[PDB]
Amino acid sequence: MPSYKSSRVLVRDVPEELVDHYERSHRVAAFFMRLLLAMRREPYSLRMRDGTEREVDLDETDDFLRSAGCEEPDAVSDDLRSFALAVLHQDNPKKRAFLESENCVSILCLEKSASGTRYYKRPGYQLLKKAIEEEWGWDKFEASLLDERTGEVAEKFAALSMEDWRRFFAARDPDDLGRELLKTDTREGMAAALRLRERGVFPVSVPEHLDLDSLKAAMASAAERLKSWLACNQRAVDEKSELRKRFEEALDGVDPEKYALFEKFAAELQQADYNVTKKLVLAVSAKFPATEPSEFKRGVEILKEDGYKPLWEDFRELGFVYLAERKWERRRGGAAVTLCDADDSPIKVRFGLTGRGRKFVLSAAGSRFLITVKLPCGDVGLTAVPSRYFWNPSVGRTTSNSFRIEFTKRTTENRRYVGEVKEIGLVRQRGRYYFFIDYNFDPEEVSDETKVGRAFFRAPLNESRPKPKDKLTVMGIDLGINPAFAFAVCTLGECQDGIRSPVAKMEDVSFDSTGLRGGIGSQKLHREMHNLSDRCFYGARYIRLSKKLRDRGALNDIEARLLEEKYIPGFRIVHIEDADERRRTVGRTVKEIKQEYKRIRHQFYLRYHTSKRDRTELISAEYFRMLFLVKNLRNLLKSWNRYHWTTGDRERRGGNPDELKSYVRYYNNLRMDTLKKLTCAIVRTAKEHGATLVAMENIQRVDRDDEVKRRKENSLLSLWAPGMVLERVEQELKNEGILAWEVDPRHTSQTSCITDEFGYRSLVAKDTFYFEQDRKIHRIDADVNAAINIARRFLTRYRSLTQLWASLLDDGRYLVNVTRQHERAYLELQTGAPAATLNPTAEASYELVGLSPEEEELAQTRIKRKKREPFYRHEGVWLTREKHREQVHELRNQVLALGNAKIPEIRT
RNA sequence: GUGCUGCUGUCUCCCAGACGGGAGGCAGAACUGCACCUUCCAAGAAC
DNA sequence: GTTCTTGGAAGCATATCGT
DNA sequence: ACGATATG
Repeated sequence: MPSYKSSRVLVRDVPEELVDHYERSHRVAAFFMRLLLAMRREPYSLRMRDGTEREVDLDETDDFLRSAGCEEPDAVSDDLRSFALAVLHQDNPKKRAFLESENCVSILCLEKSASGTRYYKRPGYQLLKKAIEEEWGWDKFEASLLDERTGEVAEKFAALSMEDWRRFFAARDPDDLGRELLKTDTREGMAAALRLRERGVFPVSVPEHLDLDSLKAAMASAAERLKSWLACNQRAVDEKSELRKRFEEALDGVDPEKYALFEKFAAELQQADYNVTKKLVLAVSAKFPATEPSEFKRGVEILKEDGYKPLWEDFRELGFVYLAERKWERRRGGAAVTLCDADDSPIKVRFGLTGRGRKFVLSAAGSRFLITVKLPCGDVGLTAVPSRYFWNPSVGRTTSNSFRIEFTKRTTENRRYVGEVKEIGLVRQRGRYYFFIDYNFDPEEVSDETKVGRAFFRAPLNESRPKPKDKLTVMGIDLGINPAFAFAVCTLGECQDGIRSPVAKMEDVSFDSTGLRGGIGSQKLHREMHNLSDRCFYGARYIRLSKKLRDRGALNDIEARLLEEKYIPGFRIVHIEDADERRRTVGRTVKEIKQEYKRIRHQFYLRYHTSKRDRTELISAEYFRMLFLVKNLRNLLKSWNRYHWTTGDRERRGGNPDELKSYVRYYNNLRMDTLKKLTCAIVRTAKEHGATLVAMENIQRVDRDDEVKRRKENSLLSLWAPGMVLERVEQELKNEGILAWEVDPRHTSQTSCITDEFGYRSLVAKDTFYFEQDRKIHRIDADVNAAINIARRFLTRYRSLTQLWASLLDDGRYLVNVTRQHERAYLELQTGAPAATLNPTAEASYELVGLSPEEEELAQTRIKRKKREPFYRHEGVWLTREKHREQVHELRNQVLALGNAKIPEIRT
């Protein structure tokens, strides 16, 4: 719930006393992870050190329960299951037995304990009893418990019988009803545990002994890991049940006898050494009496008509059902249990100030942290190697059982930070010892005016919400690849000069400051990153074709043309007809590609290590191009290592577990660095301008009508999942006190921000956008225009809609489908009714007319005629896709005829 | 401290199979640059 | 060639009896 | 006051 940040410090050597504690803690943690799973009478799977999944059947779990101390782990199965469910938090969140999963150690791993007998905190009972006993009227208590409540806690404390509870209170400050409540409000888990102790199963035998705090830390880590495993396993079971449902759905749609005949066909085809796959099913479904390509003749041309004529017309759906069944039969039935290991899957050996783990004293001196750990054996003083994250630390103890640290995070700026440390954690990574300083952090307050403004601006026009009522500063973002970031900021109360934009129910605002960020830092390096990436992309295809050339002599016609038209030119090579020589030429080409990759990578490293340092930028397009080059080189190398797959199209999965490990590592690390630097740039631009509210492009959805952001080689979606990017930028803008919203990008890249009409984005000068103003042709930067459009959409609350879907009623009219509340708001404001239809006009356009609610059913009577259709807005009329592009093409032919010289430029 | 992140020399293990590729270790030289919540986890996709 | 929108586990509070 | 369980 709180805010968190962390970094690791390096402890050079740790005495043998702390080493032994680390290993014994890991041992006990593994023991608990094993014991909780065992307590469940449910088989599971383990990921062993070498990757092979064992299946621990009930035998090994029963033997483990026996070794742990249980004399007969057969009849006590149900109580153990209840306890396991309780400790892993699979119980009622209100009646939860163990709010923290480490509260169970004392009842389990100790001889003398009082769990389940103490009652001083169970409900508010004791506190309320003493409070009323502190000279407060019982009528007030009864009222506040019965009728003054609407959702308060007092309602949920009252598990007792009121007609008898209000008879107990006659006695002064009693505890008899307290014991009654203790034995009445039994939580199932703790009752099961008490039954187990009385039975004689508990105080189980632990591994190498430790004090209670170490046991609590081990239990916490084990419980965390097992709860993650349970969540993953539940999702796995859900997906497999969904697959079974899909199999049932597919099977219900065919004749079972025909499905059995198709099963016979598939079995015989497999006996013919052909495994059933979507590709061959589709190939066979093309034309049964015809001849399939050479890739399928061996398996098809000997079985296609051998008694399987009856299912020729149904082969398609029958193959679909067979594929569904064979997918369900092979998808994982569960998720394997990764298990704790001091060197293979370390846990955090944790130290806390309130019982969880053993205490520690965090100290600083001479620019380095001095950690002190109160191990049972004694006291251990460690010196941490200086860190530039926590530079020049200072630390003092607060009166809240916490340490307050003030430090400098080294950057261009050297801002001081302040956070609180309450838990510290050990870990052994690549042999060395580290401490995870997880520390708390309080961001900026975020003013109430900002929240009012956000609620106002994100709402549709048909929802009344209070006005911003303040001089907010809103800024837009347009995320991209080449220009990673473009912005435009307005002050919401001033229109001194610049591009103007309406604001909902306020004066007009001006985008005084607009800019471009990112872009090409160096031209040559970007061009070479682009070329070398293209070679790898096409090289893998050349390898794929060469392999099946060597296997089957000649390609099919179309795939052969692709080799000459696309692959050979784009993967510089002289195509040798000989099969043997193709290996050696391909290897030589891969050698050249690796040398070029090394050169480019070195130049990219000289960013910060040449006198040109000062002219580099926090983020440049090279980051994004370098990610694509790495991604494509991974594919090319993976194809080359797989060249000798003689079978040509048969699977040999498994093999090397590392392979291109260095390239995957580099890809992930460079992605992380790029995302971090990008978000730093956005946040710093926002702060420099005071943008307390930030409108953002919603990359989750792609505008199909755009030509730049739609393709694979230019999309951010190809490097990250869209959710991972905006969430990171959203979070730290918040941490700096800036609230941000996501706006739909539909037609923002191809609609004017001065005018409201469509235009042209150049296919050659990709960074320019053309439109018409005063019937003169002007141009602007295609990315600042997108930012202004996003901000304008945020500010006007989506007043102007550029696209509308419709369906063709047979009358010759189109009915508008409304599903987003912005559509309803627009259709209401422009016409006056919730729904409307587009009526043709003689000038080859359709006009909105609006409908009364009654005729909606009449329109629905015919709406089923056709599919959804797109319609686009121009100069106050609406026109169709085939004619929308015509108007854009007219502007295209006009611009190429006019030239850049006669075109004025808008400022940016 | 973790990355961005490399170079020279040099040793070792794998897949080729005589064209090449892929895990790692060790010793040097060049630069004092830019960022930094981590941990635990199994656009690609349909026809 | 023509279109569409991965989630989970964690990173401590305070109360009370006895010296 | 502070320490050792105990459990929101």
